[PDB]
Amino acid sequence: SRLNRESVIDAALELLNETGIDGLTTRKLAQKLGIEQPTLYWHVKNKRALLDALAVEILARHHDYSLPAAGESWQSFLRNNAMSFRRALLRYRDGAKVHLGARPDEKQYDTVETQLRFMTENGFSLRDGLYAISAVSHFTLGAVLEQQEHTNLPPLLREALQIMDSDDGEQAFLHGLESLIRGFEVQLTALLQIV
Amino acid sequence: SRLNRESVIDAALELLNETGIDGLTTRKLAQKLGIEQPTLYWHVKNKRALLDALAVEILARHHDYSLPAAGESWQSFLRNNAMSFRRALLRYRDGAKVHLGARPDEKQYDTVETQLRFMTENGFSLRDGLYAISAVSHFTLGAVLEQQEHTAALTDRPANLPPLLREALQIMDSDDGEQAFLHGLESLIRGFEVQLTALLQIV
Ligand SMILES: Cc1c2c(c(O)c3c(O)cccc13)C(=O)[C@]1(O)C(=O)C(C(N)=O)=C(O)[C@@H](N(C)C)[C@@H]1C2
Ligand SMILES: Cc1c2c(c(O)c3c(O)cccc13)C(=O)[C@]1(O)C(=O)C(C(N)=O)=C(O)[C@@H](N(C)C)[C@@H]1C2
Ligand SMILES: [Cl-]
Ligand SMILES: [Cl-]
Ligand SMILES: [Cl-]
Ligand SMILES: [Cl-]
Ligand SMILES: [Cl-]
Ligand SMILES: [Cl-]
Ligand SMILES: [Cl-]
Ligand SMILES: [Cl-]
Ligand SMILES: [Cl-]
Ligand SMILES: [Cl-]
Ligand SMILES: [Cl-]
Ligand SMILES: [Mg+2]
Ligand SMILES: [Mg+2]
Repeated sequence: SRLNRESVIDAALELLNETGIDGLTTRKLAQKLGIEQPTLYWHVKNKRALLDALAVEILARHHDYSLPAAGESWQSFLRNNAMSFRRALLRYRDGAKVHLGARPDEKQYDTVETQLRFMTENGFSLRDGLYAISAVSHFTLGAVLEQQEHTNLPPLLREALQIMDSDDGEQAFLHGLESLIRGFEVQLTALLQIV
Repeated sequence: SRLNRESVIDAALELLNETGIDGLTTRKLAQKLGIEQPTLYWHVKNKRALLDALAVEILARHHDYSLPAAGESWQSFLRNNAMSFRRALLRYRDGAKVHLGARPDEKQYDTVETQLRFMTENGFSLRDGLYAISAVSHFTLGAVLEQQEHTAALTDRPANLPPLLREALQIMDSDDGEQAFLHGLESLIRGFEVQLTALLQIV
């Protein structure tokens, strides 16, 4: 079939959903595309290059709250950004593991720069804005990964696992997300006061 | 060599450090131990069973702050517990990935039950106590996984930059992620406290 970048990514994402990250291979990608491996090699040099690209394209296609709305608070931005990031990570099997494989791509520079600058324009030092942003990202990746890799008992644990199965993990995520945001606000608002 | 449980695990952890999780195999374990594959199979059925066991043993051996001290605040417990969990996950190559491959095994049940009961004995409902312990777990595992997968990716290929990102990467690379971790940990804890203290008040 067609092997422009867009069609290769389409096929890879389809395969990802079928196999998972570990079972995804360039050999199986070649098969899905109806092509010989050396043909695929001209387009995709190895699994790592493939995964680097998927990490970028999954956000490009499906993470629609990368940027704050005009006039939006930093609190509401981190919240909306985290929900959107989570949704994008959940969209494909082992999506969180696909993301972890890499740091911001050149295609993502402008976006992540704007995110960092936005936090600084709302009172954070670059360092404290970064720590906020990284905490949200790491909490969210953790919440998603635990979901994805889960794809006699004592009483509380029993009922915990009962609770922690009630939904897909969204409840514990949203609650933790609020705790995180409020903790950041307490820090920022204290200035030089002992807090 | 010796193939009691403790010895198989010792050799597997040693191998994990050598190869990382993707590169660890039962074939390579057999070689390390000086035995044939069907011999190893009697002891260890497959890679998954092996990893299950590693995930448990890594915590058993190296996660020293599983339980609160007598009289300890819930805040201080979560702090000390997270620091310990992080250290244990960082101790072996791809440790967080090894951990993620499972939920509490029987041998852990009682530790985690004691953790949940302790939160409830300090004013949390089971639900809110669990959300707290979970958020700590998720934040910590995410932070370690990013650090470890970043290490792995670098040995496959090298890593222009806008100024804040540059500065942010220089800041992130200045240690192993510990500063960012400890700062985010305090934010999370204080957020839990604010929520707990509110009771039924709008907050
Ligand atoms: C600022 C930053 C970010 C990310 C990141 O990995 C990163 C890093 O690895 C080193 C230094 C800085 C950053 C994100 O992954 C990302 O997920 C992302 O790419 C991203 C994006 N592309 O829109 C985000 O939404 C951000 N958000 C989850 C807080 C976060 C931003
Ligand atoms: C409560 C709980 C925990 C964990 C966990 O995986 C889990 C789950 O998968 C479902 C429901 C509840 C839990 C932990 O992994 C663990 O890391 C853990 O086993 C653990 C331990 N065994 O000591 C911890 O220290 C805990 N801490 C990091 C918050 C956390 C506790
Ligand atoms: Cl083509
Ligand atoms: Cl294209
Ligand atoms: Cl595309
Ligand atoms: Cl491959
Ligand atoms: Cl707003
Ligand atoms: Cl939606
Ligand atoms: Cl023996
Ligand atoms: Cl033994
Ligand atoms: Cl042992
Ligand atoms: Cl194997
Ligand atoms: Cl204390
Ligand atoms: Mg990232
Ligand atoms: Mg766990």
